[PDB]
Amino acid sequence: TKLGVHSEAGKLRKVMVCSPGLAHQRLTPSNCDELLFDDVIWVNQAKRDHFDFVTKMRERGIDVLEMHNLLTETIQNPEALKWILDRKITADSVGLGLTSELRSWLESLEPRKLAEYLIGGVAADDLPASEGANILKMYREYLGHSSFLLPPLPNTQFTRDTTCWIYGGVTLNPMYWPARRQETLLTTAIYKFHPEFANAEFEIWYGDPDKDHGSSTLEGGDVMPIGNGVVLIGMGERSSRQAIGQVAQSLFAKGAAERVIVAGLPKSRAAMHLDTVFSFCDRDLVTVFPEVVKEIVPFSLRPDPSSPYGMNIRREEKTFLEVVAESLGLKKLRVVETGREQWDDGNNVVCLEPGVVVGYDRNTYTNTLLRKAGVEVITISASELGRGRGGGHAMTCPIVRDPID
Amino acid sequence: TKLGVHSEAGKLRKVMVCSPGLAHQRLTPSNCDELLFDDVIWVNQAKRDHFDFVTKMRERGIDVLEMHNLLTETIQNPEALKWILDRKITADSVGLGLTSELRSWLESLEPRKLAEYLIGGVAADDLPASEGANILKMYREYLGHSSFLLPPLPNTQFTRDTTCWIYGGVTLNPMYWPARRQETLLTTAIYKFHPEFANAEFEIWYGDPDKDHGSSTLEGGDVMPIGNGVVLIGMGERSSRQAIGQVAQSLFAKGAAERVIVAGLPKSRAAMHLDTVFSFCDRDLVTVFPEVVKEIVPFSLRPDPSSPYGMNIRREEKTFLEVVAESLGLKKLRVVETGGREQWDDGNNVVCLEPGVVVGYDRNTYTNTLLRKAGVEVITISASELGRGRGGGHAMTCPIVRDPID
Amino acid sequence: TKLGVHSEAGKLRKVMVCSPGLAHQRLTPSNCDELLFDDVIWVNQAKRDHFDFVTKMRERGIDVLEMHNLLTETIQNPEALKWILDRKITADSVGLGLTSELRSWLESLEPRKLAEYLIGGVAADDLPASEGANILKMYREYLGHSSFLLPPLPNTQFTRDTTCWIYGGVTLNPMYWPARRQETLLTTAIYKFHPEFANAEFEIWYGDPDKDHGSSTLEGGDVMPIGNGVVLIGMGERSSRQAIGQVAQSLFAKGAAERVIVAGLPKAMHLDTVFSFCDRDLVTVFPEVVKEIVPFSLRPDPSSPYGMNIRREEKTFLEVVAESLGLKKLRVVETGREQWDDGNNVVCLEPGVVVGYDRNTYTNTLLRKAGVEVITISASELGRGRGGGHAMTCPIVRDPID
Amino acid sequence: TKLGVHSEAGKLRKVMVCSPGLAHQRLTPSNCDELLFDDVIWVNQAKRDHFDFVTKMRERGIDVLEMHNLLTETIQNPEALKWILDRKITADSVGLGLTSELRSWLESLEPRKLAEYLIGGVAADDLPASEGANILKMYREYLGHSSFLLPPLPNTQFTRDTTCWIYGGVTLNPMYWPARRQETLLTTAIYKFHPEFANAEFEIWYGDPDKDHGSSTLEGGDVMPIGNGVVLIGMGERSSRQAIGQVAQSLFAKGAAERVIVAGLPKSRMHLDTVFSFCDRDLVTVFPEVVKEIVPFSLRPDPSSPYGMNIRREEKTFLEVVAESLGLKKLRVVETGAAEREQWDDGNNVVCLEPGVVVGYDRNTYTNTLLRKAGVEVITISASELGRGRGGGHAMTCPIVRDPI
Ligand SMILES: NC(=[NH2+])NCCC[C@H](N)C(=O)O
Ligand SMILES: NC(=[NH2+])NCCC[C@H](N)C(=O)O
Ligand SMILES: NC(=[NH2+])NCCC[C@H](N)C(=O)O
Ligand SMILES: NC(=[NH2+])NCCC[C@H](N)C(=O)O
Repeated sequence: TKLGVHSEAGKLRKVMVCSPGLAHQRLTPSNCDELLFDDVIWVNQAKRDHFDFVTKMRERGIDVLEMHNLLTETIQNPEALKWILDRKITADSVGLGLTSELRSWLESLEPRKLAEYLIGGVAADDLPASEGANILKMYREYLGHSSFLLPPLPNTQFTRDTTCWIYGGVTLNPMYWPARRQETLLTTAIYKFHPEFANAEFEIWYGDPDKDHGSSTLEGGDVMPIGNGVVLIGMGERSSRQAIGQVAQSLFAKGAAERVIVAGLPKSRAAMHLDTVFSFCDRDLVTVFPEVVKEIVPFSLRPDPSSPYGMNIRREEKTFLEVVAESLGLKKLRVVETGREQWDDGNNVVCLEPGVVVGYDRNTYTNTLLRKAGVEVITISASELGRGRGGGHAMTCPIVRDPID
Repeated sequence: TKLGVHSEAGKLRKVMVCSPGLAHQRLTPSNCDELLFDDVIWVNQAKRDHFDFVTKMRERGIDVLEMHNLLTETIQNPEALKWILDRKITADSVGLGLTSELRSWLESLEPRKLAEYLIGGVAADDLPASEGANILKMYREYLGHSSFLLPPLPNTQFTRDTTCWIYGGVTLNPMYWPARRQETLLTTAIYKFHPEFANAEFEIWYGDPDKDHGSSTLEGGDVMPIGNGVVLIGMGERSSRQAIGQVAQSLFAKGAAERVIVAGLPKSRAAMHLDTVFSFCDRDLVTVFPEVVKEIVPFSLRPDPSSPYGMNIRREEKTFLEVVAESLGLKKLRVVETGGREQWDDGNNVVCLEPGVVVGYDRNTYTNTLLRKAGVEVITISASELGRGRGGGHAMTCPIVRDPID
Repeated sequence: TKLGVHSEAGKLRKVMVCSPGLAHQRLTPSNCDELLFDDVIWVNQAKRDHFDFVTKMRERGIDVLEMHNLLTETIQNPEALKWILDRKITADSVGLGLTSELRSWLESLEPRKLAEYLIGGVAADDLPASEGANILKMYREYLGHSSFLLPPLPNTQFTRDTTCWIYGGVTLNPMYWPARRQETLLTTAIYKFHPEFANAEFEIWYGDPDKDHGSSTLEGGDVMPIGNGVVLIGMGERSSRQAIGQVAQSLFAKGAAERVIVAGLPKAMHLDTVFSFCDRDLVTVFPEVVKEIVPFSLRPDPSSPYGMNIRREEKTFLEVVAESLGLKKLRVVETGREQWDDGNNVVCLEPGVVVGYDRNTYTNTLLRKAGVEVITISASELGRGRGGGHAMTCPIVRDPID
Repeated sequence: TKLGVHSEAGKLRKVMVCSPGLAHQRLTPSNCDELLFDDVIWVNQAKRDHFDFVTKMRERGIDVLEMHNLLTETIQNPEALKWILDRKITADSVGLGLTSELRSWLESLEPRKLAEYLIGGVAADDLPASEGANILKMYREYLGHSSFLLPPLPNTQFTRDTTCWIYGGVTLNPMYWPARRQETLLTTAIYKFHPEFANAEFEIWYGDPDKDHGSSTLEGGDVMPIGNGVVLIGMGERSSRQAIGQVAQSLFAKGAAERVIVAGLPKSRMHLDTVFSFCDRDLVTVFPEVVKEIVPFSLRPDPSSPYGMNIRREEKTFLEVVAESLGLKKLRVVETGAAEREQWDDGNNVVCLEPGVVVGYDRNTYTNTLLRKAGVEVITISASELGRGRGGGHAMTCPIVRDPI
């Protein structure tokens, strides 16, 4: 089947996940926050928890693609490896006194360790001896500077955000935190050169790891192509209006979407994606974080030949849940709120098929409700995986998912 | 003479400054820390204090250029205004639905006002009424998002960092904090089009608003062309090795410097430039914040004709105050310690007008009484407002022409 | 002419203030924050400004009492000194290894100096060489531990908070931040022994520095005896409900008040920071916060086992206040034009006369239009402590109106 | 019955623990920060984990006492109950309007449950409908005010800290953070009225929940009666010199210790047992960066002193000082946190069960691996949930009876 994602709840054919790796081995107490993690994690156990997760879907007939294995196969291709380093290793990222050797040693590496380093990041102490690399070791100890030639990209674990598919099209997103900004290059190389993508039919709606985006930032966790030619997009936090306006315009220009419902998320330095406060568990069933979903102001954005920028905004008077409801042809949306006994946040489950969802073991209360609501809930352990502030939805990137209606 | 800064102590002939303005009237308790200010300031009083500063430099023969002025004149040439708006207003900065509204509006303003808007930023309601401004206005009144089309840039007040002159040439600095990165486009426009620059002779050693630069960040406050063919550059905080390398590489190619003393500064996300902890007051005098300077690891970048990159970095094994001293044929630097004997003192960051004549803040009476006992004449300005901005005289000046010392 | 405050706009006849001093001299980029200052200030300048604030007041016939002076006089009476030192210098505060040398050292000083220290705190370096003092220094030099035997109390500058007068009585307030709790004792001593107070006739409605009040915290800037046997008290930020309820109870039981309008505050800031009187029916306000104030009326009631009734007022805070004073409506000047400005916290010297800061030109001019003579002082240093005229004044005698 | 802890390494015969509970059910993402937790924890899971820890210690002969159980039994004695309530329910803690109600309500509950409320906190909501309680509900409803009459004390989980045995006696700690301060009254009530203590013999070196203490703070995690009349106490973070000085004196006056070794802790934002732990007779785990910065000071008795003590600064690294005081040439050391490591790891805070047997967290594989090579048996437990409270086995245990070596 032609690549493409046509809803949030239909049968999921092909997903991309990224297992914890070397990046997380590089987490430290004094750097985890800047690396967007609540704390260091026990990496080995996290690989086990992630694999079990891979397994629970790769036993449901879903073809789960792992990012390391894809990069790996992708760089085995000489051309493809030339394309990434040419843009990754440079005078402005690595240093003119190191670019040569860093690239040399990396090009020396077996494909699979190379790919491990493109995601995990490279430390001065990982290159062969040179005076260029020894002073770094020195800057870092002596002064407390970073020694990373290439940085650790632990959030690649969150494939939901680096790129997202919108009905047979994908966006290569300009990440908000600089800490996750280098991710797009890699995933972009994959779609560019990997056999699973290269001779495949599909559009690149918006994005370009080569271009500098400034204030336009978009992250997949804020994107949901729900099925009517309608697309939901959260705004004001990770995704900016500059960004949504250009994606919307593209999608309208190719007829990919008929309407985009912008979800205005009240501001907060506490950055949260749409999928963190609102998820789909089935045709007419969603879990939500009430406190945050009742504050959201929806604006419908539709194409407009009678407008210079070819579109028309309009603010929706009812509530987000009300708006999404009609936009799907519903009398209403069944609802499970995530905030008896302890606090719980069971938002961010991912649908595998309508009626089947994968979430975290620890949200027993939100999960029993989901079940009393006819949803089969498969749980995976959030002990380590969840320390990165994301769940099932955040750990998946749908590439092929069937429509619903 | 030619445009060019050849020391830190030599006779100041031409300085650029930027007066507090609209950008500052935009300060609020909730935005001031991201805008790099300690608190809101009384702008009319700031303006007075800044002009007192200008005046005290003007009555000494120094030619004091003020950024708003320069921007305004520059704006008069349609070409300069085209080049700037062409770059400041994109769907990636302002948004597909407000680009035409904004630029057209800005073009309707008289030069000096539009100048004030480019520096001070543009909010939604600053614009004539329209759907665009309104949808923009709601995002803020319902969701609390920023209405700023153009962002205010209050740190333009610190002329020192945005760009800097190293001997006979300038650098267009790619700022550390997002909140200052848009400053560079504005000054570059002046050096390009304004008459005092457009024809003058100087070299542009490093920089370009039109490029990404990525991990390369450089800031004037961390650059000192102390003279004798050397340049001191603080590293680790606002300025990165990725940038310095290129700077040192360019200065050597064109024989503008013979060596660069890279000052390795202890880390602290709490920012902090080299001129805030170390400062020349006189040819052999310097103020210093002990607690950070005696943690500086010195290094020397010298051009090496036989290296793929063309230069060697030897770590010095003497203290920074020793590596500096010796690089000016100096036995030893004389020092005045800052950061407190009666109360705390933050006397670094003064600025030399001529060997033996500095300008600093009135409040640092200790440091000042010592600079004076060490034979310096210290002129003072008020810190009450200009200082809630985290900067001193040095921070508020950008020498364009300062004489050789020797 | 008895002691008491019977309004916020009435003719001020006697006030306590405290100039900046040794405490502020101890400010640093590293402690200022925890000492409740936005930064290190220029002290001598600060002292000149405060002195201007004082002279500007005295020129109006107001009896302005300086805390350092009150204290200095107070400790000239041996019993007073002892009373204070016994409480202040213990093994739990100073350390058993230094209570003797610190005390005998302090008692050797000229009163004035002694007081400067009680208010400014005392460092290990200030002491006469001793081994006790040396390890103290050692803890500082080698590990960054505080070398203060007695901590600096720069917030004494804000006399408004540590104690407050309500219709013929005062409260010794259990302070909220550990950084200001040591203030209460100093002032209690003054009220206890100083001749201006010792023989004066007045009630102590609430408080005791010798008692640990646990969750009961109460700060001056949240209290306002507006008149009509009514009393305003902001709650939820620096003043807790546990403190407020026992304060009301005492007032009602001694007949010193008819009603207590609790001002429920959202989410630190005292009441006089987002609301304050400028004239008989005129106030300054910070819209964003005052519009959210939930008011609760607290009155006497034989029905209740704790003998008090609470009703949540349906109308806004501005109205309830209005009505409580017989006014149909209060005239309001908002503080959120050329720039942002916070001009709340002025202090009235009488009806129509107010002292505030030079910087708040926009609010000062609107106040002038409302017919108020606005005397201004410099905020450049004094305001870095986060407090205006109202915060730096503790009315002792102030007439009512009507 | 001779209670007393005369070592860190010797045979653990009696410890007190405190299982996670109601207190932890009240953790929220907006309140965990100030409750000293890294995040909310899966309480039911955490309970099974604690039980595993508890069972593992019992299966080895150690007498393990559950703080809730002790409280419960203590509560049944009317006197004890009243000794607690009189002190815990006052106009200053609960407010005049609700003191009577709260007390009657509590006094009407089953002991076990009343103990759970005493440790877990009470919410206005938990009281039977009443005008008083509804007012408190509205301060929370309309102003966002805390509605706790009594506060949850989830850190009771860390019995290490609220009290601590030092040879033949114990200290009733005046806690550092106000969030843990109300823990002391409860354990003191236990030690004062519960049959397992009221009759046993032991001294009370220092402490009193009735007193205020001011700047005298002191916590169990900083205290170590290592043996030889020697006691180690970390200074500067949770425990202050004004407290340490009073304790040393009390032990010196009663002849329970010869010397107190104050371990100068570098300035703040952690307890001593968090960067230094005994695993055997001559073996300790160490967190290099902080341990190499500790400045030891020897505090010995002294008649010549008006206050009876004299303290001297030592130039020997902390590790030597402890070695020397234990009569050892030097301590075997295992560094946590430059070997051949795979990731960050923090295996400090293990607790010994007896010489050569320790209980640590399963996640710290590298450290437990070096500990095993040093000849220590390392029983592990899950930190998935327990550890989000910032503490290990040493922190979750309060040795009551531990023989010396
Ligand atoms: N779609 C999501 N909810 N993603 C969660 C991503 C979490 C990751 N640590 C980040 O900061 O990006
Ligand atoms: N060279 C200097 N000292 N510059 C100081 C600039 C201060 C300004 N508020 C900033 O954070 O950028
Ligand atoms: N009534 C007042 N506004 N008092 C202000 C006191 C300011 C002082 N820094 C404090 O934080 O307590
Ligand atoms: N002895 C210890 N290591 N205790 C650790 C205590 C952890 C607890 N969350 C607190 O901050 O109090």
